[PDB]
Amino acid sequence: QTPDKAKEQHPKLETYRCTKASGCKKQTNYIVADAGIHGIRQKNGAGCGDWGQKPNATACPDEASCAKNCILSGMDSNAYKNAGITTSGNKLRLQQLINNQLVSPRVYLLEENKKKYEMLHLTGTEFSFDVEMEKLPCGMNGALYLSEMPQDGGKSTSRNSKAGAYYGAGYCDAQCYVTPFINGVGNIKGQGVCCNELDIWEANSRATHIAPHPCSKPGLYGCTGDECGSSGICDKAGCGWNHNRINVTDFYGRGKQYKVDSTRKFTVTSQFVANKQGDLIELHRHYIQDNKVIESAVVNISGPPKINFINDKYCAATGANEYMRLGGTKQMGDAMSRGMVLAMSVWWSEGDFMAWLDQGVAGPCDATEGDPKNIVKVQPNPEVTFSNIRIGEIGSTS
Ligand SMILES: OC[C@H]1O[C@@H](O[C@H]2[C@H](O)[C@@H](O)[C@H](O)O[C@@H]2CO)[C@H](O)[C@@H](O)[C@@H]1O
Ligand SMILES: *[C@@H]1O[C@H](CO)[C@@H](O)[C@H](O)[C@H]1NC(C)=O
Ligand SMILES: *[C@@H]1O[C@H](CO)[C@@H](O)[C@H](O)[C@H]1NC(C)=O
Repeated sequence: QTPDKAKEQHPKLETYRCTKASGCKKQTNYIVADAGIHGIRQKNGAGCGDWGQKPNATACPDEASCAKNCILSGMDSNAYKNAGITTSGNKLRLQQLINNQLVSPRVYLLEENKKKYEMLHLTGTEFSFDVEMEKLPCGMNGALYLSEMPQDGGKSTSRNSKAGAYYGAGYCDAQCYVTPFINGVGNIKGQGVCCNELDIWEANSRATHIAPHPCSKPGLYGCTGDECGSSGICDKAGCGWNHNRINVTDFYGRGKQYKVDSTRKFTVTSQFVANKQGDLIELHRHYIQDNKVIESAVVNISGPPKINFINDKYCAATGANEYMRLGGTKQMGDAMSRGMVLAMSVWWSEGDFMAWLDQGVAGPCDATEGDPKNIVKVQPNPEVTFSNIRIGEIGSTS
């Protein structure tokens, strides 16, 4: 689409870069809402297409027409606030609903210049954030992850691409979903928009999940046919790590009966260990609550190695077949070494209620409380605050 001339007032967010020798140095970054949230419409107010489909065929018979006919409106602070996005110092607050409307924001981290995404190279490094999960019940998903999105939002791929990173263009992930816009241009062919993805944090106050999702194609790839499916180019399922699934049900949850208490602030530290060749080999996780390091628990089911971290042996032993098939941990680390975009979001699912995250073996939720209709009964304003993002040498961010 083509941005209008309305001012874009991206919320500011302080973040830190750290080393064992110098500590953590504060940096200014900006938050940008996804392109879709800005509002992309034709001149008669109609939209340019819905999630899961190609762009409206009348406004977008081709790319140039699509770019001319679909306008993206800039977002002032108010627009951000009404989209459920606000920031304060080093904190980012994401609200699922504002004035009774479903806003469910998805935002990306921008470099201080606002023209490009801050590309994070995590292989061999450490990443820490503080999170407030009390207001996220069964069925909710407060996510902090990385996607190998184009740094300029896809601008360089075409003369018709104008939104750029400045307006949140270029989203992609390992589900290869068909979105109306791809790389800032009309997705005339209806391709699935794929890319390597690292889910560092997918949670609610009842269950937490970690999951690297490798893809055999670097950067953003427009898949066609079977390239988009289960046996295609991206690992949809991922190699997951959820304490409940490896039978350690008292590790995380609401209250005093859990090692990490989801009703109170805590720190999440992730360490991406590389071997001598600089390849990713292991994903480690530990938490900090009440000034105490809480280490992850070792697998408590038979099958997988007795370790408290992700690795190819573990992944293969837990049935992540696509993960292994697409290159496993090393393939994931290559995408991380090339550089990826930090995405943060809040959402729910009318379709499966996030059962894969917090029901049966994944957690303590029944089969219906996670329904969005029930979610609002348990908690009228689901929300999540991610803050104090620190990236740097292993051993120096928390
Ligand atoms: O279901 C749409 C929903 O997706 C969220 O991104 C997912 C990504 O699709 C998936 O591949 C990965 O495994 O987890 C992330 C984070 O949950 C996105 O964050 C939402 O805004 C979006 O509504
Ligand atoms: C596509 O946009 C045109 C307006 O140019 C409108 O007539 C039509 O309803 C839109 N299609 C859909 C499927 O919304
Ligand atoms: C889960 O662990 C408990 C021991 O803490 C044990 O009683 C039970 O059999 C284990 N179940 C599985 C799925 O292995």
